[PDB]
Amino acid sequence: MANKQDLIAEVAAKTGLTKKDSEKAVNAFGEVVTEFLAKGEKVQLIGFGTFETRERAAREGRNPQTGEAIKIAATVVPAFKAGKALKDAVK
Amino acid sequence: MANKQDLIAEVAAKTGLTKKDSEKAVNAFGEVVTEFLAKGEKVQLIGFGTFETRERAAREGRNPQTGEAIKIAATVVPAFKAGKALKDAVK
Repeated sequence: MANKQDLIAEVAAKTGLTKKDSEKAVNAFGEVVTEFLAKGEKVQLIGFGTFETRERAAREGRNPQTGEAIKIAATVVPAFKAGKALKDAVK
Repeated sequence: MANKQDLIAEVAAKTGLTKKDSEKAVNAFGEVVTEFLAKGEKVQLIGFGTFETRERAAREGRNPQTGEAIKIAATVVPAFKAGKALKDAVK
């Protein structure tokens, strides 16, 4: 499994940027996607995919230990829709 | 909707890197995630989320052209699992 440092070293190798500049850009990528989604804005990235949000419906159930009802409210959640290039690469 | 150029301008603003260097890093980010995923490896990015692949199981389906029952092969698809920080930002 790759971590952020593994991704950073490969970003540096692919671009010619230093590992420290690559790290700044990689962190900023995640931060920018986070901010657009926090503002309720979709982020479409040609050749990769689309980051967006979706409404996860309310759920109701029971605590198996107490028998008490648990109501989980409807919530906005992040979502990613892979583009063609990314789907083709993994299939 | 934000596109890749909108994201690159914000990566430049956040890091102090030129838009040209931000563009190189943003494109390399997507390429590195794609390669890891093409190798069947997961990429965990702390404070953002995890890119991975998942197997969609072989099943019985219907041929839309003939109307007849068919056997649909298992397929590997990309997937993204948002971390806590990203979920908290959008809720």
